[PDB]
Amino acid sequence: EEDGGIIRRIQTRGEGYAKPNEGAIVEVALEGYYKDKLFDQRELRFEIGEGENLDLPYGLERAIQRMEKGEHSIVYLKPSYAFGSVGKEKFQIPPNAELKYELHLKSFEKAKESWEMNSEEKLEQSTIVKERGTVYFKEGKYKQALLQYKKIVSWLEYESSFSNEEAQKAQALRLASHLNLAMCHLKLQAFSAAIESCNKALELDSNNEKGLSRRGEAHLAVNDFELARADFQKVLQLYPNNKAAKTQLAVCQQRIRRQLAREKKLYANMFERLAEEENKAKA
Amino acid sequence: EEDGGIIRRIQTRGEGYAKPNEGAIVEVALEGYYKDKLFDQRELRFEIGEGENLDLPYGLERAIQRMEKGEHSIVYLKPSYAFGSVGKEKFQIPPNAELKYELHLKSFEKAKESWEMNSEEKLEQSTIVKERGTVYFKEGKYKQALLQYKKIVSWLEYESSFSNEEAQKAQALRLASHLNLAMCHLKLQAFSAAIESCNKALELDSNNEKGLSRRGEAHLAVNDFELARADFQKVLQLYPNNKAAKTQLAVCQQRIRRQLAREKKLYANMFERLAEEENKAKA
Amino acid sequence: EEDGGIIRRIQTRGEGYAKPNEGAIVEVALEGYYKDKLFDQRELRFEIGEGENLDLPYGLERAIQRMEKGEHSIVYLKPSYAFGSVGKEKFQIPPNAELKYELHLKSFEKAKESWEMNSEEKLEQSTIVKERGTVYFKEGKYKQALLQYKKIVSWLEYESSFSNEEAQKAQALRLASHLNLAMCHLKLQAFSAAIESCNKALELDSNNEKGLSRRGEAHLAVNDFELARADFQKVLQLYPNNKAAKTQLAVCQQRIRRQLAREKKLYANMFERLAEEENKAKA
Amino acid sequence: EEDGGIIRRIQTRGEGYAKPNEGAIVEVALEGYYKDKLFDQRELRFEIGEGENLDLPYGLERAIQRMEKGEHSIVYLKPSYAFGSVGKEKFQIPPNAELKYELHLKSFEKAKESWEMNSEEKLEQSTIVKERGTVYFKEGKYKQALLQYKKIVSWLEYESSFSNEEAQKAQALRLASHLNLAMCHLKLQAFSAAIESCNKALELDSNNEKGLSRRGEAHLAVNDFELARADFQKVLQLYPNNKAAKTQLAVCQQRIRRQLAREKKLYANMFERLAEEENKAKA
Amino acid sequence: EEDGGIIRRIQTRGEGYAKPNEGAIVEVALEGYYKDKLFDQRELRFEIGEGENLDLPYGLERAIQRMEKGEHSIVYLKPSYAFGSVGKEKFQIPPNAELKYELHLKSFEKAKESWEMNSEEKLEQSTIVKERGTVYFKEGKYKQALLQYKKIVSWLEYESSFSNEEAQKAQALRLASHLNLAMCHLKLQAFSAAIESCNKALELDSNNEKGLSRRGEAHLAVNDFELARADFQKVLQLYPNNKAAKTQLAVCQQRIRRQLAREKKLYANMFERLAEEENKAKA
Amino acid sequence: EEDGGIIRRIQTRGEGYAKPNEGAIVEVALEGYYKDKLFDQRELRFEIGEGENLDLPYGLERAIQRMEKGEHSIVYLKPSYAFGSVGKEKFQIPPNAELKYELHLKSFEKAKESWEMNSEEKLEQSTIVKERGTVYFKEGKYKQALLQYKKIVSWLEYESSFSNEEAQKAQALRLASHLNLAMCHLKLQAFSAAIESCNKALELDSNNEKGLSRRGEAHLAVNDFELARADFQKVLQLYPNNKAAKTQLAVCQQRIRRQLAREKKLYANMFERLAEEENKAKA
Repeated sequence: EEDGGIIRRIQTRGEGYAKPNEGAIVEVALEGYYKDKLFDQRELRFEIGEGENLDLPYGLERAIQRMEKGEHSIVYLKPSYAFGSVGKEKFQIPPNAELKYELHLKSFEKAKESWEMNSEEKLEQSTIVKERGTVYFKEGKYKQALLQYKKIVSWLEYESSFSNEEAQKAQALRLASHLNLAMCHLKLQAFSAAIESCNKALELDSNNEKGLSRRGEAHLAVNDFELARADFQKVLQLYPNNKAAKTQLAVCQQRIRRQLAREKKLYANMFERLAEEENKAKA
Repeated sequence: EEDGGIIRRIQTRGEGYAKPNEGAIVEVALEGYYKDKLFDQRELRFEIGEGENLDLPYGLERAIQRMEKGEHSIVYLKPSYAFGSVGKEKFQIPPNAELKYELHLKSFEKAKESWEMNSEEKLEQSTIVKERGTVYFKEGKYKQALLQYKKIVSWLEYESSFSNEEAQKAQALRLASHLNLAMCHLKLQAFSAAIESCNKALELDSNNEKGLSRRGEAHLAVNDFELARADFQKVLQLYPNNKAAKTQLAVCQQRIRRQLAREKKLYANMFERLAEEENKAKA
Repeated sequence: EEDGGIIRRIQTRGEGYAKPNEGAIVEVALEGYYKDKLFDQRELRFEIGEGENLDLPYGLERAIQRMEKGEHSIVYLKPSYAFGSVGKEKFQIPPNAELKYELHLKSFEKAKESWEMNSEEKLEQSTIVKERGTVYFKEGKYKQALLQYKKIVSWLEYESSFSNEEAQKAQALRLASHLNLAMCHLKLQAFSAAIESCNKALELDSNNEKGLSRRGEAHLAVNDFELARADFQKVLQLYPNNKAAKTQLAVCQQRIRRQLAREKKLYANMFERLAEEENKAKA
Repeated sequence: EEDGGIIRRIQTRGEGYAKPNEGAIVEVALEGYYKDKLFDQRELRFEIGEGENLDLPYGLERAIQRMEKGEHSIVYLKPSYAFGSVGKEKFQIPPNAELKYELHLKSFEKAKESWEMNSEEKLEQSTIVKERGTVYFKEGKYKQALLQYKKIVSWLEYESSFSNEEAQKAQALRLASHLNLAMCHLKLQAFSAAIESCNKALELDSNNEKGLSRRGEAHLAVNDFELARADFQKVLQLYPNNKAAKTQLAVCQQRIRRQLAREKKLYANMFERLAEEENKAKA
Repeated sequence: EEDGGIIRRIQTRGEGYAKPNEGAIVEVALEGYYKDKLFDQRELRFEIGEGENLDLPYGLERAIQRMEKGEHSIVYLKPSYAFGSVGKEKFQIPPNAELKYELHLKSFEKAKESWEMNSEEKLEQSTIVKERGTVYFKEGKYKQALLQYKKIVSWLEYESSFSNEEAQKAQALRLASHLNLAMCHLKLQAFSAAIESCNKALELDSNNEKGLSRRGEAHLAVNDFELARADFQKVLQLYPNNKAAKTQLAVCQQRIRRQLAREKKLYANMFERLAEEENKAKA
Repeated sequence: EEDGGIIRRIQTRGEGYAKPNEGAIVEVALEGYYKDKLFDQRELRFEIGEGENLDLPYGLERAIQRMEKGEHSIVYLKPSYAFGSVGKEKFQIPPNAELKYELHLKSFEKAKESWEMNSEEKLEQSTIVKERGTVYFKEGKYKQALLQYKKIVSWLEYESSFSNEEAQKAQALRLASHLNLAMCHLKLQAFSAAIESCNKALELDSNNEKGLSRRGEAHLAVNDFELARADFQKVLQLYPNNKAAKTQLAVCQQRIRRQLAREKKLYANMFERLAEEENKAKA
């Protein structure tokens, strides 16, 4: 299967049937060695699936998904399932490195899986995760915030057995999830992605001040002024007392103003230089 | 190209050094020859870009884009520039064939490049091609309808010199262009395209009655019932007396029901097969 | 490996224990069958390796090579060795088809191979082959001519044990062979290959009137006015009395002259357009 | 999903919950039209998954899997889900052709699916299918025989809850399935594949006369004499009174005998020709 | 290559025009320099092909294959010929680096090419390298064990001039070669390789006690319990008092049990979630 | 699109409304940061496009180009524009890394571009650049020399409005430029590129002593004895007093002489072996 990439020797079995699943919050006590020299060691409460943002190899989170409460194990990770080709510089680990870890799974809470969730449970796990996400947002842990928000959109997609009331709630969570994902992507300077989320949001509320402004901000951030000017221009029509727009629109006009002056002289010079070659062409 | 694919032999020089551009309305008289046998003789008038829908190899189109008014001429085409991998059965023409055309460029008329038009011209012209859309669609020439609408969306893409009132109209055009493409893709049974197109429309009007309907139609067509349901539901909780929504909603509501029975029964059985092993697995 | 692609049922015994090789000249009588239907009956003698230009499926030549003199055989070709992808129209053989040929290997003369020939022999054979090359060239069998000229370049490549007058004799040959190859490409309108074969001629004699001209016709053929003018300017300085040169040199001078008038006007216009937008941008 | 490739209009609904699944034996009454001209029409009892060997497009078998007893429907198949790029020559259908069919599902029997099969049911459905397969074999319908035998191997792979008695039965079915698959592949002149099946068989009974001989036959069929001589040579040791082996071994010796005589003269001539270049190399 | 990757500068000419071939035992004294700093100094003796296991770039190996006895010399290596994409951390060497080696080819000894040996030599030598296998394995140098055994399987692959008695021994060698590779792959945790290797062995001895055991081990390692079970079962129903089989069989028997509980419970739940929808799906 | 790859925080304003272009000569003071750590502090003036040869990350040059004179800025580069894949060892910048540069654009002179220069100018600039080329060549900055010579070939390519003495002047330039480019490749041991640059010289003067020699050194460099002998034979017939020629011509004569003695013996042996097997094959 993974052909011995994640090799694990169990030191002290863990009484319990339970094992963590993706999304499970876990309490671990880990020790990381690169050629028996320690390079990682700490007790952390993290969510399976976010380890990459806490400098955990993913073979390690994979290995945690096969442990039991209180268990003590040693995990052997080939370079592929470790920090592979990049290594981790803050841990002096270089490209293509095998790793050994001594983790000890203290406790955990499996995460409810999409299908286990009845209709109103989804409107609930979703609101929970939105908050979890905003929290991450405010701490500046933007990448970790994306994992929470994305969850919402997914969960509330196919599920349609909605009471028309529940429907609206689900629709608002989706609009909220998207506008929030755009904020993240903007903070990560992932503009092309900020526009996608904006568009998705807008497909929900085509007049959304937030979606419009952010999309407009993302275009501008990428120097796509014409499209940028289009969104702030719309934000104004819809929402005149809008500080950012009025200002951002200005920026767009100035740059677009310059842009034309450049281009114009360009054609002028190309024109003239062209006429030149032409006359000489009169042998 | 740039390797003897379409070679043209002038039988009578032109007069205007003016050459048709993509999307231009040319008027031509032609003759097609496969292994020197006549297979197509016609005097027609078409827009450069729809030749493939009028049984014209795009080689012939590429060539035509190089002639000048009143220019009689002859074109030689190599497989990948004529028909190629498939040939033309209505013309009895084997794959990879090579052809000779005796085309005469009677008259024509280039087509505003886009930067060639100001705000006004752009809205003027988009309204006009919007119209052409109408007919190609009325007559069942859907692919041809697509080239027209796509034109609209293209022309009003970066241009934002608009003036709020104008911008309001360009908005409506883009919206009407996206809703029609959805119609053509649907009649063409390009259900994903219909969906993308509906999405671009809804992003311009999250409440559109057609946008949601045609997207619901698209989902129902390709069997994604849980989704087609969501669109119809939202359609009726916005437009109560909406004829089609109510009916098809039933369809979705019905199909999903059956599906549930199948799945539950299925799960019921998988369970018992498993219990069966559970049992014999003792001894 | 062929994996049963070519299957041969020997009907009558051959003799000699010898077999045709790549390039052998064979005399064979054959008949092609598709679903027990006769679709090709002939008696011809050709060179192993030119069969394609004769409507003889790739596989069949690979079979004749495994046949003895006086042998009568039935060969079965899996589609991929028949006419494979897209068959053969003149025989009405459709795409992905199996064929049955009945052929009789009458006579043949195996062919000397690069390693068997000493230095005198390569120069001897290189001239024979060149003869064949030219015959075919006059019968219009261009691809078959290419088949021959190409042999010269190869056979004379790595060979270096020459003795001056031989080094010369050979250079004369490579040169003659690159130039003819150029004539062939120009006739089959394979312009890039023609340009290429010309450069390999000029590497051996950079003032070669024919080499410069032909690369001039090809550059000029694919509308590379600039580059062609250069060759035709050079051909004339070295050979002032070259008519085609003066002519062709005139055509470029003209097409280049019109091309520019066309471009100058383009910029004149984008300029004006850019200016009028500069005023719409003072509102 | 398949994006409208298989479009079906139901003419007369079919009372019944049931629908066919792959492997289901069906009774159909079909009519095939290429541009409203009939090209296929017949009533057949066939097994879903074998249609390709009865000239049925696979979009058609796909469409049958969504019908109900007695139902009458029309099925629209785009060229992709029809006879695509090859077309069907016996039906005059050319590459890239859409198709319309008027089939009528008279009756069917869903096929038990692997997981429904308890342990001894698998030893049963397997023996049934082996016979079904041999039958096909004898009629010369080799490709259709492969589908049945392959079923066995698959079914009896992971299932291991075998009573040690059942085990042997399952192992014999597997050995039987493999040696049978080799016969097919040999008859289809799919030698590379005949060896795979042989090897698999041999991994079950390393002394198998049948597996050895066929593998030996497949090597020989591909001119891999050394390996061929190895297997008949083994068959003899194991089973001396073996007609084929003794004879086939002979063939191998003769060809291998010739092969060496050829090669040897080759090196002799290469040697001598080499010495030649050498002496001359004494300037 | 064939583009300045490994350039060698002779510091002292050789004496024998004899050059080491792959698999040859060379004896060398070398010095490695990265940006002119010494990082590796050693006088060792190794077999051309295992250099990568002795921290030698294969550039250096390729180069060494070109020298002659007693030849002092210097080699320049370009990234993709030195270490390259990963570098050498034990030598502190960044990716893409370039190196300079001052190697001296003291002595060596080519290695029988294969066609260079008759039946006897082949069995003599294979027994010998079989032995070398033994040691590299005893010392934990598994990769190095692999090159040895692979050699055996290679040498006795097409050679069948054997004489039944000999052929019996070559059989045993191939069998022992495949069972050892299974051992090395397993200690290397290349479980698929271990399985292929076991399969090649069983095809030579369908009853092998190790073959089945090591394959069972391989399956159990990568968690395919239903299969590891089958091998152990068959192992004990052939070798009753087989220590390991009995135990691990238990393991498989246990793990599969748990798995069943999980699946059944899982199915149990999926069922009820479905019934839940079934219900609310009414109103 | 870059999508936020290059992010610049302008600290102090510039002036002039002008910006450096590809090939501009700039004066800038910079400092490179990685995790707030200083890893590069300098004050240099270089040509936009040679930055790589100076340890200036690709992205940074693309930034300087967006800077004004006298401007002070902070630029943020996403890993893919930093040193990206595999970083930079001398700065200890590890694979996949983000960098922060603080640079001050002091002065610069934009660069004339192919279209701005009339015929006299290209010949003027082609000489300036060639000068730069040669300086760098003497300082050993080979890659930087390549950067320059290459400009000549390009700039002089499509230009054809020359007036004989100009056509000549230019040919002298292209020739000088192909030959120097050859010297550079030989120094960077990029032999295939050297051979290539030589052919482009000989196309313009097929008796060029330097061109023939250098292609001789390269052919000889990669062990193409045959081909190199040819060039060294020719260089000598045209220039009897060429020492390196006579020398090199001797080396090939020798390496070729030994190569053959080596090959002859090979065949002698395979011959004997093939004979001894012919006797084992009489049993």
